[PDB]
Amino acid sequence: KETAAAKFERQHMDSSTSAASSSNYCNQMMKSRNLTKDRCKPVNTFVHESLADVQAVCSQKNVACKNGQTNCYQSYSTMSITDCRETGSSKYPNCAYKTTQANKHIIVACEGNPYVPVHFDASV
Ligand SMILES: [Cl-]
Ligand SMILES: [Cl-]
Ligand SMILES: [Cl-]
Ligand code: NA
Repeated sequence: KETAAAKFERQHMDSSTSAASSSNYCNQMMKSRNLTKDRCKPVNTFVHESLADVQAVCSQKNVACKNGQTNCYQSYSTMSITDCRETGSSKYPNCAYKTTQANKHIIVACEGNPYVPVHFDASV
């Protein structure tokens, strides 16, 4: 039974690479983080920064989340991210993703003690 903070780490952290360098990055990572078990997760973002740097965003700019909650934070600096989105020809169990690498600010929702990211809201 996964904690919220651990689920965020599993779904969104990839510190082992600086950037996606291949069109198959999302296919490989969505499978290896178990995001294609039972269903293809339609959209998921991976962040290529240290866990510490992502946790620090919870002390940066406080903004609204898309759902109206006020525990979201926008990173002051841009970060290396990869957006993974299912293509039109994706169909479980053969999930297929488009990989889009970018450098953008991240917006995360933070909760708990320690106060850490639990939800990825958006990138800008
Ligand atoms: Cl897992
Ligand atoms: Cl996401
Ligand atoms: Cl402010
Ligand atoms: Na948690």
